[PDB]
Amino acid sequence: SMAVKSIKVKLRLDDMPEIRAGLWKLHKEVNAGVRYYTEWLSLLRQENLYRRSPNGDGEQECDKTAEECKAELLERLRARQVENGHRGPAGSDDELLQLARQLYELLVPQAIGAKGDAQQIARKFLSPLADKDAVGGLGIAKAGNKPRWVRMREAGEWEEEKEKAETRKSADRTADVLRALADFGLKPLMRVYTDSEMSSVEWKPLRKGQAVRTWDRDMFQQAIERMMSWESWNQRVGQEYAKLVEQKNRFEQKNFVGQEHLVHLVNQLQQDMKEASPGLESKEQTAHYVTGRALRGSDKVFEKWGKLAPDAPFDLYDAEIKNVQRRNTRRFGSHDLFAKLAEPEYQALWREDASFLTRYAVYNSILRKLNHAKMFATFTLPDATAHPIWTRFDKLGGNLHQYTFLFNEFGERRHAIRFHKLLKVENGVAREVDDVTVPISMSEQLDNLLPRDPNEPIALYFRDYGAEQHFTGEFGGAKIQCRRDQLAHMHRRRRDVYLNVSVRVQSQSEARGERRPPYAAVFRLVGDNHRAFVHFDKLSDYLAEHPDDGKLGSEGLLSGLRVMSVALGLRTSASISVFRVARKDELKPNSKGRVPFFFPIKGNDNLVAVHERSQLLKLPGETESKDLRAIREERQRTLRQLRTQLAYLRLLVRCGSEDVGRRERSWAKLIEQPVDAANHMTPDWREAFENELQKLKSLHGICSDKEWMDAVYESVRRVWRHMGKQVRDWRKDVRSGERPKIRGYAKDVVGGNSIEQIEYLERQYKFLKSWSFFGKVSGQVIRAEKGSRFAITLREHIDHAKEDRLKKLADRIIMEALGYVYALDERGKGKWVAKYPPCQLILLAELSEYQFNNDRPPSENNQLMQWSHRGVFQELINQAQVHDLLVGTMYAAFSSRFDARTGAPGIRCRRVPARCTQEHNPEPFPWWLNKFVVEHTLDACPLRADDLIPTGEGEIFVSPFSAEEGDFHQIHAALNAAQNLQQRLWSDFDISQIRLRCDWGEVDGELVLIPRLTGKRTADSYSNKVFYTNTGVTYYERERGREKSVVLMRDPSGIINRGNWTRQKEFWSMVNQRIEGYLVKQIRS
RNA sequence: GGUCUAGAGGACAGAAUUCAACGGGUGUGCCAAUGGCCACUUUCCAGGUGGCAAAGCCCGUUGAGCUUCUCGAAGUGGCACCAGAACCGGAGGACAAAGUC
DNA sequence: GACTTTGTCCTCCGGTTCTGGAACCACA
DNA sequence: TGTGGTTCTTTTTT
Repeated sequence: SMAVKSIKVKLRLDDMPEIRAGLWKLHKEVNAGVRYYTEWLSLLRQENLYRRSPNGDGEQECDKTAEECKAELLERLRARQVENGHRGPAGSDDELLQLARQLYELLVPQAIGAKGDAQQIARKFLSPLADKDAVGGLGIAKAGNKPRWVRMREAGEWEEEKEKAETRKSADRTADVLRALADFGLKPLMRVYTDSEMSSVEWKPLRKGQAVRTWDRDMFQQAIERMMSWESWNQRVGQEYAKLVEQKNRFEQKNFVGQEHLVHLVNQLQQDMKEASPGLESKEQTAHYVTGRALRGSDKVFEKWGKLAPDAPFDLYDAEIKNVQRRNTRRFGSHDLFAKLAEPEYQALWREDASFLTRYAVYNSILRKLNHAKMFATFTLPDATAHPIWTRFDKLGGNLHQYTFLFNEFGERRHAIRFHKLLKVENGVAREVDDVTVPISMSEQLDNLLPRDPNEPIALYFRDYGAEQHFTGEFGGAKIQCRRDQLAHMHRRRRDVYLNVSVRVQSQSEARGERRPPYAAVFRLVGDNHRAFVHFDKLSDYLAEHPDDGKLGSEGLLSGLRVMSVALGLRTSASISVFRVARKDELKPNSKGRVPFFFPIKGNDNLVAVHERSQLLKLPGETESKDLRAIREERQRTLRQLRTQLAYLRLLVRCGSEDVGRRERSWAKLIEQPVDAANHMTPDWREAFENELQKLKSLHGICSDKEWMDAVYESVRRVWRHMGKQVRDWRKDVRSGERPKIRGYAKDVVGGNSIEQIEYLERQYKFLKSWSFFGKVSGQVIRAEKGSRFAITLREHIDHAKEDRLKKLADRIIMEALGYVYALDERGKGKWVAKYPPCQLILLAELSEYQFNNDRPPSENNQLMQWSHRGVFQELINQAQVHDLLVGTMYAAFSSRFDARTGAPGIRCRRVPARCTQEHNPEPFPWWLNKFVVEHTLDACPLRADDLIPTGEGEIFVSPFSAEEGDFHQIHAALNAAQNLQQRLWSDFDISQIRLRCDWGEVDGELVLIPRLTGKRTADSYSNKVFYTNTGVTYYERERGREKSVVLMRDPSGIINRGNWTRQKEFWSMVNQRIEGYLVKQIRS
């Protein structure tokens, strides 16, 4: 309910090693304490425990079975009765096992599916289960916090709340489980860890009537927490495994009931390629099964196959596959699958049902995910070094061992932390101490914390560049952490120790005693994706209650109503456009009296959404210039050289194969062509590679196999030893190299926080992995070992690079929504200034369904992981909680393919750079300009500067503006998608207004398209309607309500096909003809 | 100024363009930002493992030298930061064979 | 550079379920 | 504002 933030602080422990060894001893103690109580809970659970399987990661093994638990649990229970000196009844083995099971389901209610408070369960049971003289859990104790109804009865009156105490105390088996534990001699069930033989720490002597320390209560709660979440996963894994078995069986008899003979044929196919595969021997059950990845683009190949003869030769079937792949190499599947599907014995899989193979691929994916799906969540005990938990410290006033944050205890910015209880180690003995003050290393992050109240040293202020007034906050719990790498080590050194302090920060809305900000009642955020919906009823009165008064920054959140839409991307990290709700009684702007761009708002006819500003929120490094383009090519020069050199080394290794017909085919590829017509290799290594080739040419055929193969391997060593020194010097210049480094703030940097610079790092890791695992023997597989790490320092930099990009992206989006802009003065050299009124809502694109999938090509999944938009979406919700900013998503289908201003569909285009048209020193054409010149054969046509090139993926969106041939409307593709989200907000957009899915059928005697009713909006408009045709392309609605489905598209601007309902294929070709068809013809003249 | 609207910090093309003394400090990182030497990893490369060492790093002041202003002054650092444990998934990466633009 | 099938290792992105208290009364 | 036991709770990207 309140924004929590963690500021990790480092302890200066150089001058006091006895406390450093005490903090490390305390860490092993708490980890041992939690492990003791968690192990106890596992025995009370008396069910199977599963661990990670060694000798092969994937499946899981049974670490401890149920009988192993009950036997070990009874061994503890019987021994405890002896220790307690029980003279009464000892109870049957079945009685004790059931009693222990009853207690476990009270300790971890999630075992049976209930909810549980880890705080209160640990407080309620630790003493009654380990204190010899405990009276808690029963109804005897008079102490404790007063019930709800007592607080009501004294002030705030009661009747129903006193009832709820009894009727809940009725269903509380705690009192009886405790008395049953008492009658069996198990009154102390477990031991107090600090007061047992397990800890060698000389703890402070126990007070009278004390048996549990604050350290034990910390250990017990953290044992309940991990045991709760794990049980919640045991239930979740078993549930999701059950729905998988139901999915497998609900599918066979719901998709291909009458298509049983095709199922037997694809099974023959999947074992056909299984035997005839030259790859490694299969081991998986679903090996060589038909997957959706292998069928990528099968729709294009099948339609082109239907126009053929079943007895026709292969080459006309195969060359029709090559044409589909050439259309886009990225979105194509397996050539061998389509090659075997063209064989006449297998043609029935795609001839009868052209959608059966994709249907059966889904069945195979359910098969594979079921063979790997786990049935139980693995169980791992905490460990001081392997799976560490951290010693918590309550804030000042808390119930655990507390701490104070001492502002400026030793200097201007020299802060300190006083642990009221701690451990100290002097000459090997651990001793509990009181009131240890520990200074903190300098942290510029701590400069955002100011003390608020001297009498309450928990209070603080919180600074922020996007808040004119500082927030009020409180210190919270803290935890003592060490690094993970300094953890598995021991050595004999005096290991950095950190305190992770939790800071609770109160937002300006929360400071006014309001559950939600006043503008939250205007925007309905639904679901985990925060799908935004506008309450059009209420915004007519909100503007009356919250008029725009010009207050900037965080001070203007309660005045006006503004929404900022954000279009995330790779080239530009974010593209924004701000709109303002205002009456249509407006005027002309300050620049040159141009009627401002606005959108109509549904419901209110007096109010519109006026566009305020649009901006490209480029993170540093996402710019481009002549010198920047040169440096980025030079920074990867020697890398791209070594990458192509290694590729030819492998071609040389294959020549030493033991397979005649492999080395011969490999030796052919080496001598048939010149070595490096593209000049991608280095000069000297290529001269060495040419010396070896001409040496083997004077031996090929002349010599014998075991004498030619011996020379090929010896030649590999020289070239490998040679290129080895090259890789050595390249890395030397990478780490120690002296490259120019920016000082101060500066725009137009080489990499910065861009995707390219992270991939520049990723490219180095990918090559080094390919260089170390390079094999000198042809045919051998070289993988990493079962516990190895590779390029540890480089990998951590790559992750830190993405982590820094992610946080700076979210802050940039947030600082812009609030109306702050980082501007330069050169007398101040950069400072955040409030320039605009803030936006109350950040509208993103609904991209939760844009996930990594095996159906997507690996290059597309890779970009999705470099992008990681869902990570950006979660970091936005994190940083926005303090500023009272709402973040929501908008349905984003076709957001980049339709005009935001006009509504007409369009195509993403690029413009020809002037580097390729200048007569003085022109630069070569890029990849996209080549693919376009080739498709339409424009080799002899002179391109001009800023010529539009329709590529389907550029940064310039182009749409037909009217029926005039050549009349276009051009705008930034990202900003066009951002404004499209805004247009869809104020109009309550639904996809049924532009696209519809239908199926054929009879209604009034004729064949018509019956639209699929998806969502209440589609049912509200098209349930009672149906679509007819006279030509099969353009459909018209009626009023009465093949085998594949038909998707109809619609131009809301009426420019393309008069805005009638058009079949999807021909619709986008009309879009293509009116844009691409025009641009090609004007170029040809 | 050319191209394109959203008329904005507008967007595409274009043209244009740092030592050492002393003192203090080194939370997590990034910005061209991936530390150095030795030894081992059988071999020389990569990668890993260990050891060693001095610092390398900012900040402040004082000098120099650079690089722009006016008829000597200024400028030689900026940025972001909500975490913890366990778990279940999703997918990349590398190697070998084979087949493909 | 882009694409597929076979296995096996290191890594990364996404999401889940717990969490990072509050307060009363006898103490001696 | 002590502690320690106790109760507190119902398509999109490029």
